[PDB]
Amino acid sequence: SWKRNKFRLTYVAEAPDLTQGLSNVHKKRVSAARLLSRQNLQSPKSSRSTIFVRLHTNGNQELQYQPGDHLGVFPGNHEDLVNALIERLEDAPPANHVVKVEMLEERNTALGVISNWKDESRLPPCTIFQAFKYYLDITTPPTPLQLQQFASLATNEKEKQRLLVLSKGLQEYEEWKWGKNPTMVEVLEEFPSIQMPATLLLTQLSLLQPRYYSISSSPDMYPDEVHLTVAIVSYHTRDGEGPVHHGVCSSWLNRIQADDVVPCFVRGAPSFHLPRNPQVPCILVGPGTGIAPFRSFWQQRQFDIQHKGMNPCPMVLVFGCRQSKIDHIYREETLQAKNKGVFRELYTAYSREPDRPKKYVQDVLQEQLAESVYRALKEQGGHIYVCGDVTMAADVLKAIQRIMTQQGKLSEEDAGVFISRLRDDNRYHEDIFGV
Ligand SMILES: Cc1cc2nc3c(=O)[nH]c(=O)nc-3n(C[C@H](O)[C@H](O)[C@H](O)COP(=O)(O)OP(=O)(O)OC[C@H]3O[C@@H](n4cnc5c(N)ncnc54)[C@H](O)[C@@H]3O)c2cc1C
Ligand SMILES: NC(=O)c1ccc[n+]([C@@H]2O[C@H](COP(=O)([O-])OP(=O)(O)OC[C@H]3O[C@@H](n4cnc5c(N)ncnc54)[C@H](OP(=O)(O)O)[C@@H]3O)[C@@H](O)[C@H]2O)c1
Repeated sequence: SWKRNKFRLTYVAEAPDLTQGLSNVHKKRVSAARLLSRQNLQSPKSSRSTIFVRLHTNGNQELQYQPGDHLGVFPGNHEDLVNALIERLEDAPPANHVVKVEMLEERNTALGVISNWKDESRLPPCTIFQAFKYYLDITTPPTPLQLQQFASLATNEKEKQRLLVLSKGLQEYEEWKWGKNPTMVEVLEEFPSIQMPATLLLTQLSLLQPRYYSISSSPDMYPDEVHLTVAIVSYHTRDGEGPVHHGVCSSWLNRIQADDVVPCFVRGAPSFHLPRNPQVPCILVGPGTGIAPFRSFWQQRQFDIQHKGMNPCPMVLVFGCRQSKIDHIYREETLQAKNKGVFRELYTAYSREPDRPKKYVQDVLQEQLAESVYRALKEQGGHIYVCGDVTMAADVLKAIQRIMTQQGKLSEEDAGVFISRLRDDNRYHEDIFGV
């Protein structure tokens, strides 16, 4: 918690570089990758965007990965936002000097009570600008409790009262939060009478979390590179008259220039790797950006075939998107992979195709691949991988359970048990893109 005269900023001469600071803060080895290129994957006439990102690992062995793994990425908040926030600070040193945070530690029933300054040691030594851009979350709306604290900092009665109403965290708060999705700087601007101490924000804001992305490349096909498939998150606030808010990491990845440092790390996904046995059938289900890990899969299989002399069992891809002319990302690539024997068949379920009835990936599974799915999973030691949206994944599970009841001639209960065992045996895989 925070209180006046509890924290102070102190100038210091030494400071680690970004990747070291992040490593120290998050207690894990963060590495420095480089942006090689970025390309838009959807049609320019699309209302949305998905970008293809190519990163170079600088030959750093700590960034070794296998198809199916994830890459945690640390983005930077937008500078205009960082600058605007610093401008609303009450006692902020120029934001270009390296400082550390010290906290007045007081002790107990020690009869007189003894205070002692010492390093808080949350953030590493850095400038205020660097702290707000690379280490802290300045975008997540403040909690009712934070607004309560903000109320005691407002010098305008009317504003204090409003803040106090919101601090109740009920109807008024929900309306405010859900309608405005206010960033920290936005709150200070709505209530300009708030006297915001730099130390409060520097110690109370949460740490900026890394964002995970399913690696979209095979390490053999692209040595020293890591590819990502990123949906661009952008949204209108206040029903339309409010400003447009952009996802922090996706917008950052959409802004960086070639050579810019991208702090990241690999997080292995032991339960989302291709099978050790190349001869069993695999069915890949990944609509939209959910196709991401499967790009690493088809590149690896293509490489294994053409360079390792392997003859793996051809896989099946079940993709889905809105329209053939808008968001059918990686279309030509999957086509070429099929031509080289990686895939036996490709399927695409279009949901908003002009003059075409809506189709979801689960529809393809049930209407065109029911017997195939059943034979692969039950009789051929096969695997099924599902990647993407959480609701889609849940719906696909249901479709597979239905296939098991019909094709397998099982009761609801036993179909569920079978699927549960598939998960346990690591033959049913899920890569869900959670919030
Ligand atoms: C294991 C794992 C793998 C993943 N792989 C991928 C991948 O390969 N490709 C990919 O694109 N994503 C992937 N995701 C998502 C990714 O990690 C990020 O969560 C996503 O890119 C958004 O990050 P951001 O920083 O851009 O957004 P943030 O700034 O964190 O904001 C995201 C938040 O924006 C808010 N938001 C979005 N639209 C609206 C709206 N209309 N109204 C109000 N609020 C809104 C929500 O609160 C939302 O959760 C994965 C997630 C996990 C857990
Ligand atoms: N599509 C989603 O699953 C979903 C849900 C909430 C937010 N988002 C956001 O949209 C961006 C793109 O995500 P995305 O690439 O994963 O998805 P997406 O591009 O929005 O959608 C891909 C395909 O999945 C279909 N779909 C939607 N709900 C489904 C379900 N329950 N079962 C099967 N298919 C379903 C979509 O159809 P229709 O949309 O036409 O119905 C579309 O054809 C992200 O930024 C993400 O956070 C996506």
